[PDB]
Amino acid sequence: ALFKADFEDGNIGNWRARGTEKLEVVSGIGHNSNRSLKTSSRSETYHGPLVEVLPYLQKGSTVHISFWAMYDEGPATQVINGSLEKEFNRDTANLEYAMFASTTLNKGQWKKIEADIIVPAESTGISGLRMYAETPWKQSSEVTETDTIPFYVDDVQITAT
Ligand SMILES: OC[C@H]1O[C@@H](O[C@H]2[C@H](O)[C@@H](O)[C@H](O)O[C@@H]2CO)[C@H](O)[C@@H](O)[C@@H]1O
Ligand SMILES: [Ca+2]
Repeated sequence: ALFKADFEDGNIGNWRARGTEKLEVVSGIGHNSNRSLKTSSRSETYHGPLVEVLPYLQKGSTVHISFWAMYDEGPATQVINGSLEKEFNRDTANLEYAMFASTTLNKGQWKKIEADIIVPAESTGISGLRMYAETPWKQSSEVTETDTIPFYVDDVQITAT
């Protein structure tokens, strides 16, 4: 594996919020394990746990990203997306965002979200590439409670192809 996070050491590492939401490594909740990363206090669909992965990866390569997700409150089902945040030429004012995978989860059950992704080449000037999880986009005025449910992620992995 190029990158692995199972949270079993209880460390947040380099995982971060995207806005005003709360990240916590919790104990007693996990995918076949005792620990996982909970994201709560979400008030936008795009709030979710994020980590910078570009340093783990070769520019120009194709890699396989997977993670497990779960939520246990609110609707019977809900879509979780796996997405990328990209920065070019250290321009923090013009980030790009792309979804790489999406699954419909059932309340209370862990499910795997995965895809191949392309790491842009050096000659793009790519300077950040961060994986994150989120719910499907909605404008702030249309956002409802079901959209902003807390959720867990675990067993994050990036593999060579
Ligand atoms: O709708 C496009 C895109 O928005 C991304 O969220 C941005 C938000 O649009 C921006 O105004 C705010 O200041 O920062 C956040 C990111 O933390 C969102 O991440 C994408 O899922 C969405 O496709
Ligand atoms: Ca775990």
